This record gives sequence, C-alpha cells and structure tokens, in this order.
Amino acid sequence: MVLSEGEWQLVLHVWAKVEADVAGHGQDILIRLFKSHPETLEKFDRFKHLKTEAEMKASEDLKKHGVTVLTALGAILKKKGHHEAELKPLAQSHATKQKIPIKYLEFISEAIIHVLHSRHPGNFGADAQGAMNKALELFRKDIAAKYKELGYQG
Ligand code: HEM
Repeated sequence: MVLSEGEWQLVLHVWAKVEADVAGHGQDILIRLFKSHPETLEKFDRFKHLKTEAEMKASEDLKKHGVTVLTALGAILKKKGHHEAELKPLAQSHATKQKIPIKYLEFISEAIIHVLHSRHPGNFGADAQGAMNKALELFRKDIAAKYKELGYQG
C-alpha cells in the first residue's frame, strides 16, 4: 500500500507530540497491551511475573523496553514507507528468536491507537487516526511478507 504525503504529515504531526515524552507513552502502550491482551505478557520472560498494573508502572525495566519499542517504531515511521532495511532485523528477531504472531502486532497497533486518542484528542481526530491506522497496516503487511521469507509467516 502507499500513503499520500498528506497522510504521512498527519502521522508525523502526532508522533512529534509522542516524542515529547517517549518513556511515558512507551509505558502506557505496553500496559494497555498487557491489560487488553494478557496472553501477550507470556512472551516476555522478563515481565511475565508482573501481577498488577501498579507493579508494571513501577517497573524500570518495562519503562526502558517501552522506550526501545517506540524509538524503533519512530525510526520506521520517519522513513515514510522506505523502511525495508529497518524492518529486516526487526522481522528476524520477532520471527526466529521470540516467535511473535501477526495477531499480536495487531494487538499492539490497537494499543497505540488507544493511547494516542486518549492523550492527543486534538491531534488525533478521525482523519489522523485513519492515517495512523494505514501506516501501522503498512508496517504489519511488510513485516508479514518478511516473516514468510524467513520461514515463519506467523
Ligand atoms: C510495534 C511493534 C513492535 C516493535 C517496534 C518492537 C520492537 C522491538 C525491539 C526494537 C526489540 C529489541 C531488540 C530485538 O530483539 O529486536 C524488541 C524485543 C522484543 N519484542 Fe518487540 N516489538 C514490537 C512488537 C512486539 C510484540 C507485539 C511482542 C509480543 C507480544 C513483542 C515481543 C518482544 C520480545 C519478547 C522481545 C525481547 C524482550 C527481551 O529483551 O526480553 N514485540 N521488540
């Protein structure tokens, strides 16, 4: 798929607001994912002992991981579709080392959209949400193709 320039602008405008607090957004998004889809927590041997939201919020390791996730995603979105080299190592680690099905990438996409709508309602109306949803669908479609090339297809 291809996004128009106007669509990328909507995506990068709200992302610039996210980047004012990467750690905070990273925590919010992972916690949302784990709350909504507790089965995803089982993939993380470093976090699956965490029992409550309070414990998640207090976890420094969880916060650090949130920053890593959003820094990587930000680097991909800023390529505006030209992301083939960025996606190769991400695909390999999520396919071979961790085995993360595509369904779980949909779950985190939902979590990102929820947190952006909650923190940035003025910059995340219907048109901006649509554009962010297209950008994340593009990401998932390209990662799924790489999964298949790698032998997983998740
Ligand atoms: C927007 C989607 C995602 C991005 C940008 C992302 C990015 C990353 C990055 C950059 C790392 C660290 C280095 C590496 O191993 O590649 C990582 C590790 C990992 N990711 Fe993801 N990830 C995404 C989604 C997910 C999902 C949906 C799950 C599981 C439900 C997941 C599970 C893991 C695990 C288990 C690790 C290793 C954690 C550890 O070091 O103990 N990832 N991810």
